[PDB]
Amino acid sequence: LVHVASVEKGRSYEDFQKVYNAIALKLREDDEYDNYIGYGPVLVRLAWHTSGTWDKHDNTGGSYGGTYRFKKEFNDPSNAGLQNGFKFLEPIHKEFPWISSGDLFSLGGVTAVQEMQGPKIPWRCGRVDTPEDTTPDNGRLPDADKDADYVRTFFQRLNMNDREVVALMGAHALGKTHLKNSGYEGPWGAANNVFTNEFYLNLLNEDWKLEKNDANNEQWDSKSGYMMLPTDYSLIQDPKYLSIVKEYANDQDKFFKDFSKAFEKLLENGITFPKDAPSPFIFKTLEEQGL
Ligand code: HEM
Repeated sequence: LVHVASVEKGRSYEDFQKVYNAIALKLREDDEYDNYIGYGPVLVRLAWHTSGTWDKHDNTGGSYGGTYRFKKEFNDPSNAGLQNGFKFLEPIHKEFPWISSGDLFSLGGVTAVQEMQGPKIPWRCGRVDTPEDTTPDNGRLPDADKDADYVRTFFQRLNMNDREVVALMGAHALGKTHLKNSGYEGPWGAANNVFTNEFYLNLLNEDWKLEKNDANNEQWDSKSGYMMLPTDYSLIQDPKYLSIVKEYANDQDKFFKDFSKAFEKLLENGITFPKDAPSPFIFKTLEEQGL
């Protein structure tokens, strides 16, 4: 099955910049969410989970069809808490009803990363909503209680290599685990709504202890009040991941560049862009626009 990108009729960069801006302005406005973390992190997670169902072997799942809007996928236990992101986007979709659901979910992640001072993420339009029977079954998103070998094998299904995996996981600078959603509790760092390379710094520099949380799951905790999932900590247990963690801990620009490429790729997996499709858009931040 081939999914061909189809530009929303008559739309161009300026239309999508308006959608970006609306998302960005609402991120600014609804600042109190999650003890003043704001909605940036959950929007990044929503873009990832809506994209991360993809299977390279048969082109099922992925961002194209926007299938999170259907109950099988929004009720996936792996997606617990993302309803907050969807609720955020509802008034955006109401105002801009012409954008596809996949375009909105993916654009929400791009907008969040950029507004949180992250790298620019080129973004392409043209995802098309697909019907309810195209919704992927639950169980394609990764488990957190696993090791490096699991992580590496998992991400092969998304056509990601070691460098891409380690770069993508740097998104765990953002937000936190919430016990009621995932069975894990705590933030990965201190700057919970600013996109930086802090995840890698904390992995290497904190003193981590393997503890059980209140849901009876193991997680790595530091005296600073940070946590790492077992899959996060596996990036410093595996010698190939560890070298890349050290690289990104020591080179903010490199992390930004590599993240941007991997995150665009994640959001585009499964989609065929025609030769004459528009080039990727690079949206201006609110700050860049003086807004
Ligand atoms: C082995 C891979 C991964 C595992 C097992 C994993 C697991 C988790 C878990 C358990 C949570 C907490 C959810 C909650 O309790 O609210 C979470 C949150 C989050 N994940 Fe990951 N994740 C992975 C990869 C990624 C990737 C690739 C990205 C994006 C590039 C990402 C972005 C986020 C963000 C931003 C949050 C914070 C959400 C919030 O604060 O509401 N994750 N992840």
